[PDB]
Amino acid sequence: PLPKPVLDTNGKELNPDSSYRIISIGRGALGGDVYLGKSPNSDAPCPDGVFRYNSDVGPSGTPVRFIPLSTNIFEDQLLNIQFNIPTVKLCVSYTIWKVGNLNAYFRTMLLETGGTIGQADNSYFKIVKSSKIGYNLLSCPFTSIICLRCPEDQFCAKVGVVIQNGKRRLALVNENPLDVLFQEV
Amino acid sequence: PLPKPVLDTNGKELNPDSSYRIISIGRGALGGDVYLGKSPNSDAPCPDGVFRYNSDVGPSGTPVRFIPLSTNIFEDQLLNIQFNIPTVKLCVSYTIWKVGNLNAYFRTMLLETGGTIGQADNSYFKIVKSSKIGYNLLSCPFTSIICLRCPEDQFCAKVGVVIQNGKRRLALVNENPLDVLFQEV
Repeated sequence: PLPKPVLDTNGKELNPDSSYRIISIGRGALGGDVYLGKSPNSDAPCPDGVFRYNSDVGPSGTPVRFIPLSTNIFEDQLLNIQFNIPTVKLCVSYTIWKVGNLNAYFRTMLLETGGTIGQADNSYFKIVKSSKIGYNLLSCPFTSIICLRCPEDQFCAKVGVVIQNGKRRLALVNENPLDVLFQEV
Repeated sequence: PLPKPVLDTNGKELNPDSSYRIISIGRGALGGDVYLGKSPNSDAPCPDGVFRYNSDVGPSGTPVRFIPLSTNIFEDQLLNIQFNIPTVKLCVSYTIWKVGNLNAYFRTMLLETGGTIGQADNSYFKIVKSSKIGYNLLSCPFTSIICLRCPEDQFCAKVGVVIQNGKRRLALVNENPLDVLFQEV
């Protein structure tokens, strides 16, 4: 059993030195790239929400970069995700992806920025092959806590979308994971 | 396979109509009952921390009551826990047990009050037989989220103690679960 690499839209394995737009399998109105947006009800001084657009006919996504434990980006392995964009002095800390506190209204955790690299908190994700088409993102929060009899004592969950203030907000879901591709820039 | 009931210190199955002190297997200085205390750094207007005393030679614990989905309190089944004590008008809401947000310093979630009954949030626990002596409490937060390939798609973890401001604070742990007994009142 050897670790499978993750590929971009062009077949080339994923570079930790490269940046990628996270684009959806879905087309037109069922499409829209992942981007960094302002959560309607956040008190953060920076944009701290991970959203996707409502249609793929408009702005492109905010590019990201992946940070493996390793030197290689493989499927089903813990990694960090980080928006790769210039930022005001104030907001330089709000680019690393993480999963937030339990949101009672949505009954799940939402994806936000303000995470940290290489630490056993809420900032670890995985890339895996989707059951339908393409790739899924997984969130594995609480790597510091033993999940009893779970795969490698580890709580993991699929990443999807909820609608928050009429925008597509990425969040942990049970069904309809966001099927995505990675388009190098 | 039939569901096993949980017993008090006297053998009698646990009543939802009764109250119990949660007492430790450990004796003297390795002992101390669970109680409702004030978290040093909480902004709650009420006491909202689940602690245990430093020694069993002192005050007794704060009594609790258990609220099964069922009508019966069995091992390995989701239930709510609630301190059974009179309260000021202001604090009547802070008696139901729940697990808090991820605490970065302790790298785990701490046990607090302010939970809710019969809802798929952070307020569900389990009673199970300890691996060493007696019973363990389990926290199963996020019952609304599918834990991938986990026992019944469910993240659960053992309840132990961290030391916070020199007090024993109950919290999710990996080793040394708090071994407890239930002493009816």
